[PDB]
Amino acid sequence: KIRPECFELLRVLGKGGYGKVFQVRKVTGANTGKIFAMKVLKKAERNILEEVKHPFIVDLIYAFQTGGKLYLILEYLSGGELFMQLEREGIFMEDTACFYLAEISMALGHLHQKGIIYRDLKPENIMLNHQGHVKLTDFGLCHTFCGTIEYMAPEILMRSGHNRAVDWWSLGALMYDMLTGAPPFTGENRKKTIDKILKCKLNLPPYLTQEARDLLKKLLKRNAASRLGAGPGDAGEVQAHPFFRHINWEELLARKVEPPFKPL
Ligand SMILES: [Mn+2]
Repeated sequence: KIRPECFELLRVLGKGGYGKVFQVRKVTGANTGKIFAMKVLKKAERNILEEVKHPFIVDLIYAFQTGGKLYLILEYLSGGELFMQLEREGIFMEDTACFYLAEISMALGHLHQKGIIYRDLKPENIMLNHQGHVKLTDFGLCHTFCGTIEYMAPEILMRSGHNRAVDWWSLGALMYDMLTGAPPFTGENRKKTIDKILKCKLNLPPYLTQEARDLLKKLLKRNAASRLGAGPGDAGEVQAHPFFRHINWEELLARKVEPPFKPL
């Protein structure tokens, strides 16, 4: 019943992996006129999206294959890349960063509960819904060195086996990027960047609060097993940190906390 011609294309939202993502309008059904995003993959990701149900992870609405293509219909996230906020702000105040990192952490917990690893928390991959809340959305295939590797754990870069700990590293890299204006370890070229990540000689800016510095130091560690969040408490361990002292969690999850930016 549901099929590719139930939607008209409005614009291209992005290429990536081996697919296109369109903003579309549904023209049939009760949801006639309702707006969505549609990822078209030219014949995994669908399984992850089917399994998840979290306020901070994107909703899969319809999925189907017809012809060669595989079609995933996802909620439209008019809020945009979190990346665009950071780009305009230059550097987030810790209040701002804390909000986003707090929501991302609950999403990360949910995924790890399902045995899912996100690998790469680059801010271009974090989307915002219309209210300005966090949505993890891209669980596609793209392949490790194809894009930027600056938010990835060293044990991912030198393929030596890894688990959910890589995600807490990436949270720290992102946090560093939010607070300083660039990711922790940047080379002049590719090879020099990689080496800098492996050596993991962390440079804490003197201006960050003690809480902000201590969380960064516990997240960005070469030894995966000893990262905050690498332990059995996973996201709870991280959410416990005094950097997240003002975070009413039950309300954050309920999306009753107001985001630092309303894309509007
Ligand atoms: Mn690739």
